[PDB]
Amino acid sequence: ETLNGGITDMLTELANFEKNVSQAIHKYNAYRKAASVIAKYPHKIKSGAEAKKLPGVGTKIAEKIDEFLATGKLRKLEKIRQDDTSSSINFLTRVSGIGPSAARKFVDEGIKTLEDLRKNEDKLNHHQRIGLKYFGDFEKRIPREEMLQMQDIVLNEVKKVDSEYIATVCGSFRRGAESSGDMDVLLTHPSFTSESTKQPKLLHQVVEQLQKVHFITDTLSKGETKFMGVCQLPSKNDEKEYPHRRIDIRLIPKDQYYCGVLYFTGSDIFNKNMRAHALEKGFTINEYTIRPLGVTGVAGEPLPVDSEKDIFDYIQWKYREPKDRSE
DNA sequence: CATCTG
DNA sequence: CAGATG
Ligand code: NA
Ligand code: NA
Ligand SMILES: [Zn+2]
Ligand SMILES: [Zn+2]
Repeated sequence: ETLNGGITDMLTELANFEKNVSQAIHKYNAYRKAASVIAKYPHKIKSGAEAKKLPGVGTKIAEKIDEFLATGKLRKLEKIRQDDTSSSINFLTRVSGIGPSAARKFVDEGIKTLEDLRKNEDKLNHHQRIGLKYFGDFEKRIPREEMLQMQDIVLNEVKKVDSEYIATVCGSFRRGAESSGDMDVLLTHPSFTSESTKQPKLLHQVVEQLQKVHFITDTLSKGETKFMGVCQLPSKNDEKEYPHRRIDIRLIPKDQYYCGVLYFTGSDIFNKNMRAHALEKGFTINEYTIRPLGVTGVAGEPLPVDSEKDIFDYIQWKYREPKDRSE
């Protein structure tokens, strides 16, 4: 946690490069365990020979750790840090719609910058284009003050669209955070569940309003359940317009919300812990449900949930306000 | 994972 | 349909 940091950090460096730059999924994958293993490893790694001892770690890496130990830097890492071609990728990747795959391409096409983009605005895809258009805003964090404004508006129309809707903004925003990356809203309806066949409108329904009323400006992907879009708080008294922030609406079966709602809220770590103990009280929980573990090694069967309160209760645990849901 | 692209 | 992205 600070005892074999830089080493973990460079391994990570190496890992990401290989993956995104070249296609070293394996090497990449390697970098990763390695960085994962030294991560837990309780001692002061005073050598590669000592590293290697480790599992996942072998011959190549130790070369590296040693150099980093011996001297304060990695030549190959240093040599990587400069290469424009590497840098372009990691940079283009910065776009909403630009994965390393597309990154790699454009670069080999000369497109290496933001301007390049605009120029060759044709070679971008839709998503790809919006990400460009909102390149900056998209990189802008969302301060709670804005979040509640938004949250408010969302909730009022989901209400109008139909009174039976159960929307819920999760995330850290829910975890009580001061700034959130995007608005990730949970959606269900009574009339939507596990077995209940389809009902796309359940989603498209709302997607309109929000648009209808200018809340949503652009769609990034719109389907029956998931909607990946862009929204905007109506710039008040003209002199200040907000940014375009990312939003995501997902329609879920009423029969498996609070499991999801719970789930999505985080933090990962809270999850893990609740998930381990869950395992203790004789259960398992997942992104959709909670069920009874048969001794046979394992077993199914969905437990019914009317609230986060149902779930907690189950594994017999202190209901934790979402504020105190960090770790 | 669900969506879009080609 | 694989393959990409998020
Ligand atoms: Na990207
Ligand atoms: Na393949
Ligand atoms: Zn030690
Ligand atoms: Zn999100």
